[PDB]
Amino acid sequence: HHHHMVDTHAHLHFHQFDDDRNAVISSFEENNIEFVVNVGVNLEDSKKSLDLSKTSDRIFCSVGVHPHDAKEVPEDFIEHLEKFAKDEKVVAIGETGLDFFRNISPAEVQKRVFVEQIELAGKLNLPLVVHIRDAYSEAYEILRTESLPEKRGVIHAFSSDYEWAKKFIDLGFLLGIGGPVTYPKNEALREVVKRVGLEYIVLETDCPFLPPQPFRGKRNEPKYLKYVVETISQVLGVPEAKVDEATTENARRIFLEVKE
Repeated sequence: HHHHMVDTHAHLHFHQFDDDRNAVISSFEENNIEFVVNVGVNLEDSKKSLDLSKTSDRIFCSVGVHPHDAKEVPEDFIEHLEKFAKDEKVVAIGETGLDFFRNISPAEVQKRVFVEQIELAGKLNLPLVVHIRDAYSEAYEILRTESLPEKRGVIHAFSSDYEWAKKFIDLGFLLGIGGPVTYPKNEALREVVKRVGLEYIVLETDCPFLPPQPFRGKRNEPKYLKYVVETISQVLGVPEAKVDEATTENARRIFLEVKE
């Protein structure tokens, strides 16, 4: 009966939460946040994410190396992520993917690091938390190329059009919709959400990044997810309860269901 929301992409361990992380986390229940998937961006950061997830029953963890950090991976980075994943709190592999917009790391280096994490997720049968920036065609080619985990995962902060959305949904991924869906300028994204529907989306804040409209210029956090749901419900012409139920069920199935 409850209107619960799930944040599938948070970075609560980042320094922007140093002064009030405890308060933010302890208020999840009051704010209708059922659980959050806290994501790491490199080996050191993933360790901090895991340590934090172990302090709350409502925080699960994703470990990985972001494409920006691809040129920095140690030779045994996959073994190190695999060691983290021994912890039951780890429910996914990521952030991992390609970012050809910033290109902090060379494209071929990003591709190999991404491929290696996709292979690890397949091995552990863990869903992937994928980051794609101006590289949808390239990421698509890579993902369809190999043996993906049963529960493929989520293409977080999905930023392409309907055609690409359909291609990924058909591959078995769900799409992460966050703060930007509320931006007056993002007419395109809203149209995508309208075409795709609730069966293929999960909510996310990507906190502290990309706050929803009423809070531009402010640190983003899980409780602001309500504005994302509000917009989605308005664009789809359905009750907020419908958006919450569907996205939460989607998130529960992907991240919390016991996997072989």
